Amino acid sequence: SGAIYVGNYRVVNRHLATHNDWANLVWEDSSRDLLVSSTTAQGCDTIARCDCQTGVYYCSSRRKHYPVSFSKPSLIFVEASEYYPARYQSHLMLAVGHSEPGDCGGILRCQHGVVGIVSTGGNGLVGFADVRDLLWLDE
Ligand SMILES: C#C[C@H](NCCc1cocn1)c1nn(C)c2ccccc12
Ligand SMILES: [Zn+2]
Repeated sequence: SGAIYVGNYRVVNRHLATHNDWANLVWEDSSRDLLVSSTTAQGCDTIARCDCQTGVYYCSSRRKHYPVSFSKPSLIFVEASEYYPARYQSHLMLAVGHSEPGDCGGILRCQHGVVGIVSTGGNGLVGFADVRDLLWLDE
């Protein structure tokens, strides 16, 4: 579980969005596993605006923050889960690291701010949904 809170926006994994998020929907992309909903209070997370490939992610299944190298956002074939069939997930970055379903929403951060959230995993890899291209989160 987990979310990014920036301005009057809440960024969550689409497969973990609640009743309240869908009713106050701003934007959603199934292929990215992202959903943004409006909020009444202002958030304090800063979104990174960079092309960093090193950062630190939070892994709740280990209660630990791990430093990782990650690939640039791409279109990657992801195996079927209970939430989506087997498909090409877009704007996805991979790192060698531990992750379990319940780790989705864990933040990946660089020196410039929030890079993305845990969205996929398996075979000793963790996948993060990039949010650095969503420039409208800043305004
Ligand atoms: C099921 C599930 C989770 N993905 C749901 C979202 C999704 C499905 O396809 C593309 N995205 C998952 N996230 N992590 C970090 C895992 C690690 C190991 C095994 C599964 C997972
Ligand atoms: Zn950065």
